[PDB]
Amino acid sequence: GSHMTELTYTEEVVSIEKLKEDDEFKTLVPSNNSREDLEKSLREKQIFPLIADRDYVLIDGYTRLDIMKKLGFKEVKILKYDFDSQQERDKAYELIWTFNGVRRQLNKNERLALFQKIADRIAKIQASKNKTEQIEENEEFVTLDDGTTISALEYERILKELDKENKALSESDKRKMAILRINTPWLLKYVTDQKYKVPLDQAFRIYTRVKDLGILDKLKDLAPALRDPLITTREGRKIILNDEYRDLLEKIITTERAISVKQKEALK
Repeated sequence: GSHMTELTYTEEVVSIEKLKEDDEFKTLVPSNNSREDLEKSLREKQIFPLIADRDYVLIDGYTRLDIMKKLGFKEVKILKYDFDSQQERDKAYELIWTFNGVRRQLNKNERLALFQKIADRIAKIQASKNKTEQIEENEEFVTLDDGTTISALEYERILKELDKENKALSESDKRKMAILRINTPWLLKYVTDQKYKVPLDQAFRIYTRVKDLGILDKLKDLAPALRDPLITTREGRKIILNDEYRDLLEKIITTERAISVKQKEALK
């Protein structure tokens, strides 16, 4: 079901030139702006130690590392975990989530984007175990790029174990997220996307909606020029949501010049 040995770590001070990098760990963390503002503390205050593993591979803090390596620092506070990040990725991933998932300097949509990346990696490493050895939630499935298959219920069971205390996401949010990830990935991409960052809750409203009209695939099989703005902006979003624009909704099943009729009439 779910085995989970306890993580052990020793705190030590290591040479700033000892830590080895792992591309997958450095990319994970979505690039933000805290790289800039953090300098105002690294210049005027080390406080939070890095997070490395047994072979001294860096797991969390690649940014903070880079800055200090340019600030003369020769020593670096790190947390040393007793596991092989290479032979056991899952543990490392869960660490990356631990120290970043609750980090308030990250948007809700920046958390979700990360939460999904991790959830995917984890589901993959897990799927290998099954190969080496309420209802609708288990009816629907999805196939990851590595051939790994999983359903909404199995996937939701994976989110909860990464956030048992809901200290990152609510409960319904995990449900709304597991459903969107398995049933309609293309739609969740708008949610976990820096460019649109459409509210998860709003994407689930569009979900139930287009489903209650029986045009899910029609919406999905649209071109971006049409689908994008329809979901991206409020205007278009209201079409699919407000009965009053139903007639218009099929007329497009544009967008802009439809949105045009959505503004020129908002005068009254």
